[PDB]
Order: sequence, then structure tokens, then C-alpha cells
Amino acid sequence: MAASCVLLHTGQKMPLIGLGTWKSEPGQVKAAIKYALTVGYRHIDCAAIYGNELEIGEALQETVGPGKAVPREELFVTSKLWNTKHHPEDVEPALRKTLADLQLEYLDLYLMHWPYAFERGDNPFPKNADGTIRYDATHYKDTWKALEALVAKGLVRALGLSNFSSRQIDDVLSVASVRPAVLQVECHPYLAQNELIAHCQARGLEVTAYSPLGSSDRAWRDPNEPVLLEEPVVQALAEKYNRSPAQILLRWQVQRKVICIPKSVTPSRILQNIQVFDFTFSPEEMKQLDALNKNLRFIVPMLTVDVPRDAGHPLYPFNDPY
Ligand SMILES: NC(=O)c1ccc[n+]([C@@H]2O[C@H](COP(=O)([O-])OP(=O)(O)OC[C@H]3O[C@@H](n4cnc5c(N)ncnc54)[C@H](OP(=O)(O)O)[C@@H]3O)[C@@H](O)[C@H]2O)c1
Ligand SMILES: O=C(O)c1cc(Cl)cc(Cl)c1O
Repeated sequence: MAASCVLLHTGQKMPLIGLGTWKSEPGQVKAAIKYALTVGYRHIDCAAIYGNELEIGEALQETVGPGKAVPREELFVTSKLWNTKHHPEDVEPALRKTLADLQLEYLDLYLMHWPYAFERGDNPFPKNADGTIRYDATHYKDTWKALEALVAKGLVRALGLSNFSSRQIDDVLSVASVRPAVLQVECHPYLAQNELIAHCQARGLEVTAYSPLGSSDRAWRDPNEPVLLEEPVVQALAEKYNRSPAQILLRWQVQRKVICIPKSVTPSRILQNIQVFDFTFSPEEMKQLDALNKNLRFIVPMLTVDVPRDAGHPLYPFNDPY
């Protein structure tokens, strides 16, 4: 309880800062979880596809539960269902594998990672022939019903959506017996998602900003695109407040009640990342940061440098205006 929370429609308190775990590798992730929990983190964001749940599970078993440093009821754990696991028959075995890897009895939030499905099987990136992705045409509404059955089994407290557009979200609500509780999408001053955030508050979904720091060490990247953390306005607010640029980026979000999940393995950065509730931007400063909006998306799935992997798919979420 270093961080403040938001109330989900379920009644669960969701901390406004969580630890991101994308690219924290086995061999380092265990130390990150442990450091983050011990300095006050009560919110971990995970996914099967990140390939580190087995070692995250090792750290959680040591530190969380009856007899341990952290009670289980005070930890918010999120995971996500991968694209190969959209068929109703596969949703439950996928989740139980994640539960086993994590050594958990339940998840607090389970998200649908993408609205489109991949070919069923044990290959996370199944391919053709030409090396393009092999797709499966399971509709996200069918996946959603199968996810609801997990809530009934006590395996998950809340459900939600990742990389869904406003129309996909409303499509899900038209059939939802258990309403999604959270949308997780890319958000920061260059891609402010003001429209989609307003749409979510209308519908009772809370919003989690992924890549809240511009994800500065993503695996390829254009030479010529700006770096969010180097942004002049951000660097000058940093100096004004005696804070780091990352703290500026995160304060902007929690100030509008957007949940953030910054990833770090650096103990000093982990510490500072959750220390965003002791200062406040003036309306005019907020405005400066609201002026940076440029529709710059950093996280787009790519493959085979011999391209944008899914951009051409009919269910690709990023083609609508929001
Ligand atoms: N739903 C989805 O499809 C999806 C997609 C993308 C991301 N996510 C989630 O959101 C999380 C966060 O996003 P992200 O990992 O893409 O990137 P991010 O959190 O925006 O950026 C992390 C990068 O910034 C560095 N960093 C951390 N704190 C810093 C600080 N205080 N000052 C300067 N640099 C700092 C990290 O380095 P060090 O670690 O070395 O310290 C790392 O290179 C992910 O880990 C994942 O859990 C989900
Ligand atoms: O969105 C992600 O975090 C992500 C992570 C990994 Cl490791 C692979 C793909 Cl396609 C992703 O989309």
C-alpha cells in the first residue's frame, strides 16, 4: 500500500500503479517482484506470452500467502489469455496453466490480450507457408462467454479487455453477463486516448495505461521517432518538481485516475515509479502535457524482416478512429 486505488464496479480496489513484467526475464524477474512487493507494490501485471510466469510464481510463493510477508487478499494479480487460446475449450486449460505457473489459486483480473485469435495449438506464433501468421476465426464474443464460466468456478474475480476498440467493447457489452471491469491499452502523452477513456467511463470500465513511459527499449524501433522520456516539456516539469521524467509521465496519468503499470527491473526506478502521489500538477501544467498528443503509437505487432503482423486483419483494433 504505497499506492492509491480505484474502485472497480465489482468492489475490488485496484492500485493505480502496478509492476509491468514484459521483458523481465527468468533470471531477473524473481528479484523484481520481490523488491516491488517489499517496497509497497500490491499490483502485478503478467501474461502467459511474456514467458516468465513460472519464475514470477516462485517469487509469489515465497512472499505471498498464509505465513508469508504479504497476505494474498492484499495482492492484485492480473494475467492475460494469449491469441492461440481463444477457443471455448482452451480458455480454461490456458488459465489453469497460468494459475499453476503463478502458483495461485485465483486471478484478480484476467484479460483477453487481443480481439483476434491465432491457430489453436502449442505454438504461440503459428505460421504459414509464407511465414505470415496463421489465424483462427473464433469471435471474441464466444471467447467472452467461456471466460465468464471461469468467474463462476472461482478461478478469476474480474474480467477485462486488452487492445479492444470502442466498437469491439460495445459489441462485448451487448452479450456480457459479467461486465468487463478494465480496458488495458497503450497510453501516455503522445497517445492520450482521451476519446476511448471517455467511452470507458460512460460504460463503467476502468483504464490501465500500458507502455506509460513510451517503452524506450522495445525490440526494434524507428531511429527517427521521438523518445517520450526526452520530451522537452516533460524534462522541464521534471526540473521544476525535482522529479524524474518517468515520474512526470506517471503523475499525469494517476492525476486523471488512469491506472499505470510501468515495467522496471531497476530497484531505484521501481521505488520512484510508485512515488507519484505526493505532488500535483496545476491545470496549466496538465494542459501543457495535454498539448503533446500526436497519435503516436509505439506498440504495433511486427514480424519477419526479410512488417506489421496483424494490421491487415478485419478484427485489428487500431483502424477505427478509437
Ligand atoms: N496489453 C498488452 O498487449 C501489453 C503491451 C505492452 C505492455 N504491456 C504491459 O505494460 C507494461 C509496461 O509497458 P512496457 O514494458 O512496454 O514499457 P514502459 O513501462 O513504458 O517502459 C519500460 C522501460 O522504461 C524503463 N524505465 C522504467 N522506469 C524508468 C524510470 N523511472 N526512468 C527511466 N526509465 C525507466 C525500463 O528499464 P529497466 O527495466 O531496465 O529499469 C524499460 O526499458 C509491460 O511490462 C506489460 O506488463 C501489455
Ligand atoms: O502486447 C504484448 O505485450 C506482447 C508481448 C509479446 Cl512477448 C508478444 C506480443 Cl504480439 C505482444 O503483443
